[PDB]
Amino acid sequence: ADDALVRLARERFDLPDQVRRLARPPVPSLEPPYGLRVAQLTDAEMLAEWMNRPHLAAAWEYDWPASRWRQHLNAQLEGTYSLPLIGSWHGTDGGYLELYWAAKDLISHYYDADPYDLGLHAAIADLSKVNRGFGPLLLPRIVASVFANEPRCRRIMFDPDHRNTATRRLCEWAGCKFLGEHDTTNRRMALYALEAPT
Repeated sequence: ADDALVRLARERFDLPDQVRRLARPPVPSLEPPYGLRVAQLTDAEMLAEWMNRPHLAAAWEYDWPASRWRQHLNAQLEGTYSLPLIGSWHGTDGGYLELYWAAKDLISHYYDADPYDLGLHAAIADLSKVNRGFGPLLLPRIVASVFANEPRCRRIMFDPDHRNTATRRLCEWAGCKFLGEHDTTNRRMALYALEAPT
């Protein structure tokens, strides 16, 4: 039972040749004092702790034991679908993200996805900096980086819980195109698309 390979619930396998052929999503970059790096299986303990916190346990529902987060991380790292990232500033890790190919994800069943569509999940470990509007500040840079790395990507997908008004409003103020509420495997979400700059 030495950490067997688990199956990511949201991963789609009935992919077209163009999509299946896609390598793992590029690692975006943030200029100092901010940094982004690929997560490591050793980040499991830290992430499990982060995700078991009030604000994240309710929004991600991924409040599992280190062992499990280890499996989630490994499953992503071993494929070419989702890329887990750690965000830092001033030598400290304070954020977790997931940059994944939308065409290889569950959300591609609720809208016509372009082959290079990218999705982005993100969380701030500091319950504090959340109430500070830290995310709204960094997100724009991250998105720009993401778009920069993949000139082919026509949009970045956001899928907050339909009840997450705070996040939905952010999507709205940013100019995202609303793509409806959809009942999915385990929850009802509000799908938003941030079109790449023209």
